[PDB]
Amino acid sequence: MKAWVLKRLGGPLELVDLPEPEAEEGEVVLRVEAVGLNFADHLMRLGAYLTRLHPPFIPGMEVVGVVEGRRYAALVPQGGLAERVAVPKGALLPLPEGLSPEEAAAFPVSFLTAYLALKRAQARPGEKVLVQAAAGALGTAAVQVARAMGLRVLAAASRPEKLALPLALGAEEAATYAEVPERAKAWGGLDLVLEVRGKEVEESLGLLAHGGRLVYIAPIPPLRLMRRNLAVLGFWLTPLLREGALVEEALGFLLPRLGRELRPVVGPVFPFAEAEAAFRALLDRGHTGKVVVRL
Repeated sequence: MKAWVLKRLGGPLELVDLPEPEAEEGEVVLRVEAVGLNFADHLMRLGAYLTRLHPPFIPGMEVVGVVEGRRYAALVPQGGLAERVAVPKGALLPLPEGLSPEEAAAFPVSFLTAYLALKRAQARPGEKVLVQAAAGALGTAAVQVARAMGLRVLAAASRPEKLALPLALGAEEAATYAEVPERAKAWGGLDLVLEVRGKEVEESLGLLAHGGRLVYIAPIPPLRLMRRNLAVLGFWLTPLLREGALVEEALGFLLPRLGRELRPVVGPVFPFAEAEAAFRALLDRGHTGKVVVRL
C-alpha cells in the first residue's frame, strides 16, 4: 500500500509502498478515506510533542474509514496517512448516517478536547467562557460544545475577518485579542478560559472573575491565583483516552449531537498526494477550521 513515512525528525515526508497492515487479535483493518491533521502532528515531526514517536513512522492520528461496509472514525497513535490502518475494535467510533468523511475527520480530537476540557473545569450552565483561536479547528469546536453545554461564549481571534464564523457558531460576542481585555471587563470577568495561545498566560488570568478557571491546552505567579481563588488546569487529551468512564460520558453527550447541533468545521482539504502542503497549512494562521487530507 501507499503511505507517507517520516524517516527523520525535522525531515521531509516520503511517499512509499509498504506491506498491508495485519490485524492482530481484536483489531480490524480500516481502509482510510480521510485524515484530520493537528498541530500535535506538526510537533511530533519535530520531536517537540508530549508523546515522542521514534522514526520511522507514518504521521496521522485522526482517521476516518471503512470496515466491512461501515464507516468509523478513530484515534490511532500513528499510521494515519496510509491506505489502510490496523485499529483496535474498541477505539472505533460509530458515525451518523450521511456524515461526510471530511466532517467526521474534523471531529474526534477537537470535540473531545473541548468537552473534556470544559467538563474538567466543571463548566456550569450560564457560565462565561473565553475561546481563543475561535476560527480554528479546536476553537470552532469549542464554541459549539460550550453552547450545547449552555455556556456564554466570548470568542477571540487575531484578525477581524476571523470573527464572523465564531459569532455565527453561537458566540455572544467575538473580538480580536487586543480588545479581549475590555470585553472581559464588560462581561464582569470570565468564569473559564480555554488557553491555546499560551504566551502571556498571566494576562489571561487577569480576565477571570472569582472562582475562575483557566484550562491550559511564561511562568504563572502563585499568588495571583489566591486573591480570586483561581485555578489553572493543565490539559492533555491522550492519557484521558485510556479512561473508559470519561470517554463513554463524553461520547454519550457528543455523539447524539454530531451532525445536528454539533457540526465540525472542515477547512482546507488536501488530496493524499499533497500531504506536505497540508502539514504547512497547519502553520498558516490564515486557514480556518480543520486541515483534512482526503484519499
